[PDB]
Amino acid sequence: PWQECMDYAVTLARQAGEVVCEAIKNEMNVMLKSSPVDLVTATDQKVEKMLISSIKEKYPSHSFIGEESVAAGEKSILTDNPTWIIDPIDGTTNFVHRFPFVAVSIGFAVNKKIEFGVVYSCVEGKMYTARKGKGAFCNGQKLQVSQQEDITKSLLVTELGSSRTPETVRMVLSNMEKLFCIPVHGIRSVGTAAVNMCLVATGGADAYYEMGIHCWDVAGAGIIVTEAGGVLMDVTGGPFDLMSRRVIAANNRILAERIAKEIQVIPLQRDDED
Amino acid sequence: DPWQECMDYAVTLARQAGEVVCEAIKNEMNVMLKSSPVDLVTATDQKVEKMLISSIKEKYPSHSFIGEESVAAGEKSILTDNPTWIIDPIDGTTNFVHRFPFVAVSIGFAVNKKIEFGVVYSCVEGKMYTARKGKGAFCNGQKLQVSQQEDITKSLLVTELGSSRTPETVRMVLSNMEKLFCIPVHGIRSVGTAAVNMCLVATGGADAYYEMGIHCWDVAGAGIIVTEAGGVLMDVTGGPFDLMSRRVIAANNRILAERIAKEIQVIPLQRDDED
Ligand SMILES: [Mn+2]
Ligand SMILES: [Mn+2]
Ligand SMILES: [Mn+2]
Ligand SMILES: [Mn+2]
Ligand SMILES: [Mn+2]
Ligand SMILES: [Mn+2]
Repeated sequence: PWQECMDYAVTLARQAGEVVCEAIKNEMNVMLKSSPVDLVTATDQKVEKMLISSIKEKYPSHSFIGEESVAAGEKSILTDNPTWIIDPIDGTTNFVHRFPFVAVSIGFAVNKKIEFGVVYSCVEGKMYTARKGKGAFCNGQKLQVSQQEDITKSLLVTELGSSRTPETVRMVLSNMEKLFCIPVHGIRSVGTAAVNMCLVATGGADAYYEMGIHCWDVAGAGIIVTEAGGVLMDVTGGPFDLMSRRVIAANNRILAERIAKEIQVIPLQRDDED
Repeated sequence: DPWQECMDYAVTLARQAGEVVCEAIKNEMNVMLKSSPVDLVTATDQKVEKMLISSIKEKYPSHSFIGEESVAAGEKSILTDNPTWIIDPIDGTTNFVHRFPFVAVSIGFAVNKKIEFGVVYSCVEGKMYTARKGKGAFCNGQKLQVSQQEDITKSLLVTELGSSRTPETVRMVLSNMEKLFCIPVHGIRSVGTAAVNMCLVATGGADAYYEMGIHCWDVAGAGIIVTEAGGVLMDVTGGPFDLMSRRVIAANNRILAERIAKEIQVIPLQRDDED
């Protein structure tokens, strides 16, 4: 199948993780992108170029969407062509702080649909993988989402986002308040969308939601959630859309829809538009 | 030290408790309620505490105890000058119930109302955090050191949302988070346990922790781990840390700690030494 590509992606993710693990122990030269909290290092850029060059060598006809390449001006247009969607370091803020949740994420799409995903949580050495119809795994353990259908007994994960616009922050915190006071059992944040979603795939959390993420944040981990038996959808309640900047990844449609009901949507530029 | 024997024993008990927790987290559970539908307890919380207290009692029968589930059973949380074991059998019960992979056993040891050593065992991770006053802080044998960051706008904070769901209180918690977030700081994280949050500050992986609503047993173990890693403990008023006050800032340094105190509005709470 696409098994050969996927096996290759796993090896590449592991080599990239090694690079990240070595770098996290050394001095940080922190650079800014769009804001004082939108960070990047040479390691983000070096890993992405290593991944893309390696994939290009083995699969010259394939396409790429990568976070830092987009920063370099490349487009985030998803065609039917086999496409590697890469976040070279998901959790750069974690990375520069040595907060031990840092992931390399690779999603592989054919006909605009994800066929496999790989998320390597580098510091804890957890390799999360899933291939469509083949199940989801972490380090040899098959994953299953939780069974919880009662929102008042749920544990959620989310992130506060990269915006510091007071209006936007107020909405993010207001959405959190509404969910919190349903009540739910709690809300957690480990600082990486990919790893948050993998935690839902393991059943250790019941659902994740976030507005403001990008296709590369969720392309790897989405299929890991669904192959664990979970569901993806938009915070609008509509179908999940890789390019829409919005995601609920949950154990089931009952929690997912209950969460969507509470979330006030924020306007966001799609990844596939100017 | 004469307390060194106590500490060695504490490390032994913590690992033992940790093994019990790690086994139970894979199994089905009876989840019970304490003060509210979101304030949870399991048979494991209670069993681990009973085991820890009885073990310590047999070996040091003149010592005092402050334990979370014992207080729930009616025992007094008053700290005297007597050697006192301050115990959270499972810090992270909601995590435990969900198999969210951050769960800690915490033991703090006070003499003359001052913590002499702390032990925090992060069960799922297999990370034993320890510190004896004057002797430094360690994680699995490796010496810990807090971060150097003095610029709040380049800091990473940890905190928790708390057990209250009272709208007014939640609004204050979130308002405090908003003020810090918009300074700005680089980010805020929550792994679901005060003890582990503080141990992350000890390692330098986070720059500071703050919370109002914790109890002495949440922070008794990890507090000295932070300070022996080079950090500071402080009240949210910027004043001296008060173990029984329900409030804490645990930071890499006083510059960040005072900056955080500046933004925080205090939430009214019953002290651990009040009825
Ligand atoms: Mn980035
Ligand atoms: Mn990234
Ligand atoms: Mn990312
Ligand atoms: Mn409790
Ligand atoms: Mn507890
Ligand atoms: Mn606790």
